[PDB]
Amino acid sequence: YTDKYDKINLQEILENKRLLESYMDCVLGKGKCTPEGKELKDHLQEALETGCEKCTEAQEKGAETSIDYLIKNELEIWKELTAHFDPDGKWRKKYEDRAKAKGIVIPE
Repeated sequence: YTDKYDKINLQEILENKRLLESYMDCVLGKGKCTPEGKELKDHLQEALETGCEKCTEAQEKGAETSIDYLIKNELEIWKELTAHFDPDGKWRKKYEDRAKAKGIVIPE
């Protein structure tokens, strides 16, 4: 039911920036989405980058998941989150930590 845009979608959307545009109302405020869905996604996609990875269990599991598809497919989107949180690119090393300690294929 809420497999996309609405709610229980994280990775099924994160999988393609076009699908991001689908739950993008949740994240940025654009199209259509559900309030409860927005809350879960906001905290979680936050945990993905410079937000709070070590927050809740939902956020930590979610961070892992979202860090995975974003860095491995949707790199420009990542840069937008970067520009939103730390546009200085300071915590690139925490990104480094997050990605390469979990086993996300990034080059070093």
